[PDB]
Amino acid sequence: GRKKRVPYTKVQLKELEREYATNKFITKDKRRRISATTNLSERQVTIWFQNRRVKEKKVINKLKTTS
DNA sequence: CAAATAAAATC
DNA sequence: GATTTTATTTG
Repeated sequence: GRKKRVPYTKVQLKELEREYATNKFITKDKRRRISATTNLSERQVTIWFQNRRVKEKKVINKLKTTS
């Protein structure tokens, strides 16, 4: 546990981290691959990529134990 | 495309 | 209420 709000599909996040770790961002042909697998509309696939950038920032902020 | 705060949702 | 995780957002 140890979490607040719930996320979407673990498969989506997993593949998101996968492609993200490959470089940072990918082409439309690659995003479409993820979209077809997550049943997304392509557009939101690119949004989640940007969201991943703030995700890591949140982790670094938590790794402080100042509260 | 990128950094992200709002914002909802769980606690 | 606090944290966390996405959508709306402008550069």
